Amino acid sequence: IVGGTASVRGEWPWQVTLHTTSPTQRHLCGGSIIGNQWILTAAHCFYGVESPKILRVYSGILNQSEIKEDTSFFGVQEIIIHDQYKMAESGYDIALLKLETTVNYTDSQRPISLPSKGDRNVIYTDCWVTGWGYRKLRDKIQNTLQKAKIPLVTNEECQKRYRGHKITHKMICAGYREGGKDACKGDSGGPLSCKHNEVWHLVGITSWGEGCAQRERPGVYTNVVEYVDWILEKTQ
Ligand SMILES: O=C(Cn1c2c(c(-c3cccc(Cl)c3)cc1=O)C(=O)N=C2)Nc1ccc(-c2nnn[nH]2)cc1
Repeated sequence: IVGGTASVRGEWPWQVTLHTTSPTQRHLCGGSIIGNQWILTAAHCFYGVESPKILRVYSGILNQSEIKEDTSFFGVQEIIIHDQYKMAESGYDIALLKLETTVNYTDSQRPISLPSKGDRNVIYTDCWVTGWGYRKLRDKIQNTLQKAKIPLVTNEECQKRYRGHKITHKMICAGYREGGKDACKGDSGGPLSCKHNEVWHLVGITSWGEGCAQRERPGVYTNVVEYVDWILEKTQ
Protein backbone atom coordinates (compact mmCIF):
# COMPACT_ATOMS: atom_id res chain seq x y z
CA ILE A 1 0.00 0.00 0.00
CA VAL A 2 1.41 3.42 -1.09
CA GLY A 3 0.54 6.48 1.07
CA GLY A 4 -1.14 4.27 3.69
CA THR A 5 -0.67 3.94 7.46
CA ALA A 6 -0.26 1.05 9.95
CA SER A 7 -3.41 -0.88 10.99
CA VAL A 8 -4.00 -2.01 14.62
CA ARG A 9 -4.68 -5.58 15.80
CA GLY A 10 -8.29 -6.63 15.00
CA GLU A 11 -8.92 -3.71 12.59
CA TRP A 12 -9.48 -5.75 9.34
CA PRO A 13 -10.43 -9.22 10.61
CA TRP A 14 -11.42 -10.60 7.13
CA GLN A 15 -7.88 -9.89 5.83
CA VAL A 16 -5.65 -12.96 5.41
CA THR A 17 -2.02 -13.36 4.28
CA LEU A 18 -1.56 -16.25 1.78
CA HIS A 19 1.95 -17.74 2.03
CA THR A 20 3.77 -19.95 -0.44
CA THR A 21 6.36 -22.36 1.02
CA SER A 22 8.23 -23.08 -2.28
CA PRO A 23 11.15 -22.71 -2.50
CA THR A 24 10.94 -20.78 0.82
CA GLN A 25 8.07 -19.41 2.93
CA ARG A 26 6.90 -15.88 2.04
CA HIS A 27 3.77 -13.77 1.68
CA LEU A 28 2.29 -14.25 -1.83
CA CYS A 29 -1.02 -12.35 -1.76
CA GLY A 30 -3.83 -10.98 0.33
CA GLY A 31 -7.26 -12.54 0.56
CA SER A 32 -10.61 -12.07 2.30
CA ILE A 33 -12.62 -14.44 4.56
CA ILE A 34 -16.12 -14.76 2.94
CA GLY A 35 -17.24 -18.02 4.60
CA ASN A 36 -16.07 -20.46 7.28
CA GLN A 37 -14.15 -22.49 4.66
CA TRP A 38 -13.76 -19.85 1.90
CA ILE A 39 -11.16 -17.17 0.97
CA LEU A 40 -11.75 -14.86 -1.99
CA THR A 41 -8.51 -13.72 -3.68
CA ALA A 42 -7.00 -12.96 -7.16
CA ALA A 43 -6.36 -15.72 -9.77
CA HIS A 44 -3.04 -14.07 -10.74
CA CYS A 45 -1.65 -15.00 -7.26
CA PHE A 46 -1.34 -18.66 -8.46
CA TYR A 47 1.00 -18.06 -11.42
CA GLY A 48 3.79 -20.63 -10.92
CA VAL A 49 2.06 -22.24 -7.85
CA GLU A 50 2.56 -26.02 -8.52
CA SER A 51 -0.40 -27.08 -6.32
CA PRO A 52 -2.38 -26.12 -3.19
CA LYS A 53 0.04 -28.36 -1.14
CA ILE A 54 2.55 -25.46 -0.84
CA LEU A 55 0.01 -22.84 0.34
CA ARG A 56 -0.70 -21.69 3.91
CA VAL A 57 -3.52 -19.29 4.89
CA TYR A 58 -2.80 -17.19 8.03
CA SER A 59 -5.70 -15.26 9.66
CA GLY A 60 -5.58 -12.79 12.57
CA ILE A 61 -2.10 -11.53 11.54
CA LEU A 62 -1.14 -7.87 12.05
CA ASN A 63 2.66 -8.21 11.62
CA GLN A 64 4.24 -10.77 9.23
CA SER A 65 6.94 -11.23 11.98
CA GLU A 66 4.23 -12.93 14.21
CA ILE A 67 4.39 -16.02 11.87
CA LYS A 68 6.78 -18.68 13.32
CA GLU A 69 7.21 -22.48 12.80
CA ASP A 70 4.43 -23.16 15.42
CA THR A 71 1.94 -20.47 14.21
CA SER A 72 -1.29 -22.26 13.17
CA PHE A 73 -2.53 -21.82 9.57
CA PHE A 74 -5.29 -23.30 7.38
CA GLY A 75 -4.33 -25.71 4.62
CA VAL A 76 -5.89 -25.17 1.20
CA GLN A 77 -8.08 -28.05 -0.08
CA GLU A 78 -8.78 -26.49 -3.51
CA ILE A 79 -7.93 -23.41 -5.65
CA ILE A 80 -10.94 -22.47 -7.86
CA ILE A 81 -9.81 -20.05 -10.57
CA HIS A 82 -12.42 -18.47 -12.85
CA ASP A 83 -12.46 -20.60 -16.05
CA GLN A 84 -12.06 -17.45 -18.26
CA TYR A 85 -9.00 -16.04 -16.40
CA LYS A 86 -5.97 -15.45 -18.74
CA MET A 87 -4.11 -12.44 -17.18
CA ALA A 88 -4.96 -9.80 -14.52
CA GLU A 89 -5.29 -6.91 -17.04
CA SER A 90 -7.87 -8.84 -19.19
CA GLY A 91 -10.20 -9.48 -16.16
CA TYR A 92 -11.68 -12.57 -14.45
CA ASP A 93 -8.93 -12.06 -11.82
CA ILE A 94 -10.80 -13.99 -9.12
CA ALA A 95 -10.15 -17.23 -7.23
CA LEU A 96 -11.69 -19.07 -4.29
CA LEU A 97 -9.62 -21.01 -1.78
CA LYS A 98 -11.54 -23.84 -0.10
CA LEU A 99 -9.80 -24.37 3.29
CA GLU A 100 -9.15 -27.83 4.75
CA THR A 101 -11.20 -26.94 7.86
CA THR A 102 -13.69 -24.25 9.01
CA VAL A 103 -12.62 -20.95 10.58
CA ASN A 104 -14.20 -20.54 14.03
CA TYR A 105 -14.99 -16.80 13.79
CA THR A 106 -13.32 -14.65 16.56
CA ASP A 107 -12.40 -10.96 17.12
CA SER A 108 -9.25 -11.68 14.99
CA GLN A 109 -10.87 -13.69 12.09
CA ARG A 110 -14.31 -12.56 10.77
CA PRO A 111 -16.11 -12.74 7.41
CA ILE A 112 -16.80 -9.77 5.12
CA SER A 113 -20.22 -9.62 3.35
CA LEU A 114 -20.43 -9.78 -0.44
CA PRO A 115 -22.17 -6.79 -2.03
CA SER A 116 -25.86 -7.29 -1.19
CA LYS A 117 -28.79 -8.03 -3.54
CA GLY A 118 -30.46 -4.62 -4.21
CA ASP A 119 -27.29 -2.46 -3.70
CA ARG A 120 -26.05 -2.54 -7.35
CA ASN A 121 -26.67 1.28 -7.60
CA VAL A 122 -25.29 2.23 -4.10
CA ILE A 123 -22.49 4.86 -4.50
CA TYR A 124 -19.75 3.72 -2.05
CA THR A 125 -17.94 6.74 -0.47
CA ASP A 126 -16.01 4.88 2.33
CA CYS A 127 -13.60 2.45 0.59
CA TRP A 128 -10.28 1.14 1.96
CA VAL A 129 -7.49 -0.99 0.48
CA THR A 130 -5.35 -3.05 2.87
CA GLY A 131 -2.26 -5.26 2.61
CA TRP A 132 1.43 -5.95 3.27
CA GLY A 133 2.43 -4.84 -0.26
CA TYR A 134 5.23 -2.41 -1.30
CA ARG A 135 4.99 1.31 -0.23
CA LYS A 136 6.64 2.27 -3.62
CA LEU A 137 7.25 0.60 -7.04
CA ARG A 138 10.69 -0.86 -5.95
CA ASP A 139 10.29 -1.77 -2.20
CA LYS A 140 9.71 -4.87 0.05
CA ILE A 141 6.81 -6.67 1.75
CA GLN A 142 5.80 -4.63 4.86
CA ASN A 143 5.76 -6.12 8.37
CA THR A 144 2.61 -4.26 9.55
CA LEU A 145 -0.71 -4.50 7.62
CA GLN A 146 -1.22 -1.08 5.94
CA LYS A 147 -4.50 0.70 5.08
CA ALA A 148 -5.42 3.60 2.75
CA LYS A 149 -8.78 5.27 1.98
CA ILE A 150 -9.21 5.52 -1.83
CA PRO A 151 -12.14 6.98 -3.83
CA LEU A 152 -13.91 4.92 -6.50
CA VAL A 153 -13.68 6.32 -10.05
CA THR A 154 -16.27 5.74 -12.83
CA ASN A 155 -15.49 2.97 -15.40
CA GLU A 156 -15.67 5.81 -18.02
CA GLU A 157 -12.86 7.79 -16.26
CA CYS A 158 -10.92 4.53 -15.69
CA GLN A 159 -11.15 3.52 -19.41
CA LYS A 160 -9.87 7.01 -20.42
CA ARG A 161 -6.69 6.40 -18.29
CA TYR A 162 -6.18 2.85 -19.69
CA ARG A 163 -6.87 3.22 -23.46
CA GLY A 164 -4.68 0.09 -24.10
CA HIS A 165 -6.87 -2.13 -21.86
CA LYS A 166 -10.55 -3.22 -21.95
CA ILE A 167 -12.06 -1.72 -18.74
CA THR A 168 -15.33 -3.75 -18.40
CA HIS A 169 -18.35 -3.73 -16.02
CA LYS A 170 -16.46 -6.68 -14.33
CA MET A 171 -13.78 -4.20 -13.12
CA ILE A 172 -13.96 -1.28 -10.67
CA CYS A 173 -11.23 1.38 -10.41
CA ALA A 174 -10.11 3.54 -7.47
CA GLY A 175 -7.55 6.29 -6.96
CA TYR A 176 -6.85 10.02 -6.65
CA ARG A 177 -6.35 12.22 -9.77
CA GLU A 178 -2.96 13.31 -8.31
CA GLY A 179 -2.05 9.72 -7.20
CA GLY A 180 -0.16 9.13 -3.90
CA LYS A 181 -2.43 6.38 -2.40
CA ASP A 182 -2.85 2.94 -4.07
CA ALA A 183 -2.25 -0.80 -3.84
CA CYS A 184 1.20 -2.00 -4.94
CA LYS A 185 3.15 -5.27 -5.39
CA GLY A 186 2.06 -7.90 -2.77
CA ASP A 187 -1.39 -6.32 -2.12
CA SER A 188 -3.02 -8.36 -4.97
CA GLY A 189 -5.88 -10.62 -3.89
CA GLY A 190 -6.63 -8.49 -0.84
CA PRO A 191 -9.86 -6.56 -0.34
CA LEU A 192 -11.23 -3.21 -1.44
CA SER A 193 -13.61 -2.95 1.55
CA CYS A 194 -16.45 -0.37 1.48
CA LYS A 195 -18.57 0.47 4.54
CA HIS A 196 -22.28 1.21 3.83
CA ASN A 197 -24.84 1.67 6.67
CA GLU A 198 -21.97 0.65 9.07
CA VAL A 199 -21.70 -2.75 7.27
CA TRP A 200 -18.50 -3.69 5.38
CA HIS A 201 -18.86 -5.12 1.86
CA LEU A 202 -16.15 -6.75 -0.25
CA VAL A 203 -16.53 -4.44 -3.29
CA GLY A 204 -13.16 -5.15 -4.96
CA ILE A 205 -10.24 -7.57 -5.17
CA THR A 206 -6.86 -5.86 -5.68
CA SER A 207 -5.83 -6.81 -9.25
CA TRP A 208 -3.50 -4.49 -11.25
CA GLY A 209 -2.45 -0.92 -12.04
CA GLU A 210 0.18 0.97 -14.10
CA GLY A 211 3.05 1.38 -11.58
CA CYS A 212 1.70 2.32 -8.09
CA ALA A 213 -0.11 5.53 -7.02
CA GLN A 214 0.81 7.38 -10.28
CA ARG A 215 -1.16 10.54 -11.27
CA GLU A 216 -4.28 9.65 -13.36
CA ARG A 217 -3.61 5.84 -13.16
CA PRO A 218 -6.18 4.38 -10.77
CA GLY A 219 -5.81 0.92 -9.32
CA VAL A 220 -7.99 -1.71 -11.04
CA TYR A 221 -9.98 -4.19 -8.90
CA THR A 222 -12.15 -7.18 -9.67
CA ASN A 223 -15.79 -5.90 -9.35
CA VAL A 224 -17.01 -8.55 -6.83
CA VAL A 225 -20.75 -7.76 -7.26
CA GLU A 226 -20.47 -9.01 -10.93
CA TYR A 227 -19.14 -12.42 -9.62
CA VAL A 228 -21.70 -13.04 -6.79
CA ASP A 229 -23.54 -15.71 -8.94
CA TRP A 230 -20.13 -17.41 -9.69
CA ILE A 231 -19.15 -17.33 -5.96
CA LEU A 232 -22.53 -18.72 -4.79
CA GLU A 233 -22.34 -21.47 -7.49
CA LYS A 234 -18.79 -22.48 -6.49
CA THR A 235 -19.45 -22.31 -2.69
CA GLN A 236 -22.84 -24.28 -2.84
O1 LIG B 1 3.48 -7.67 -7.68
C1 LIG B 1 2.76 -8.60 -7.30
C2 LIG B 1 1.41 -8.73 -7.96
N1 LIG B 1 0.76 -7.37 -8.07
C3 LIG B 1 0.72 -6.71 -9.25
C4 LIG B 1 0.12 -5.49 -9.41
C5 LIG B 1 -0.48 -4.90 -8.32
C6 LIG B 1 -1.15 -3.64 -8.30
C7 LIG B 1 -0.47 -2.44 -8.49
C8 LIG B 1 -1.14 -1.20 -8.44
C9 LIG B 1 -2.52 -1.15 -8.18
C10 LIG B 1 -3.22 -2.36 -7.99
CL1 LIG B 1 -5.01 -2.33 -7.67
C11 LIG B 1 -2.52 -3.57 -8.03
C12 LIG B 1 -0.44 -5.57 -7.10
C13 LIG B 1 0.20 -6.82 -6.98
O2 LIG B 1 0.25 -7.45 -5.92
C14 LIG B 1 0.28 -5.16 -10.74
O3 LIG B 1 -0.15 -4.18 -11.35
N2 LIG B 1 0.96 -6.09 -11.42
C15 LIG B 1 1.28 -7.15 -10.46
N3 LIG B 1 3.04 -9.58 -6.40
C16 LIG B 1 4.19 -9.59 -5.69
C17 LIG B 1 4.19 -10.32 -4.49
C18 LIG B 1 5.33 -10.39 -3.68
C19 LIG B 1 6.50 -9.73 -4.06
C20 LIG B 1 7.60 -9.77 -3.29
N4 LIG B 1 7.92 -10.71 -2.41
N5 LIG B 1 9.09 -10.35 -1.84
N6 LIG B 1 9.47 -9.17 -2.39
N7 LIG B 1 8.54 -8.82 -3.29
C21 LIG B 1 6.51 -9.00 -5.25
C22 LIG B 1 5.37 -8.94 -6.06
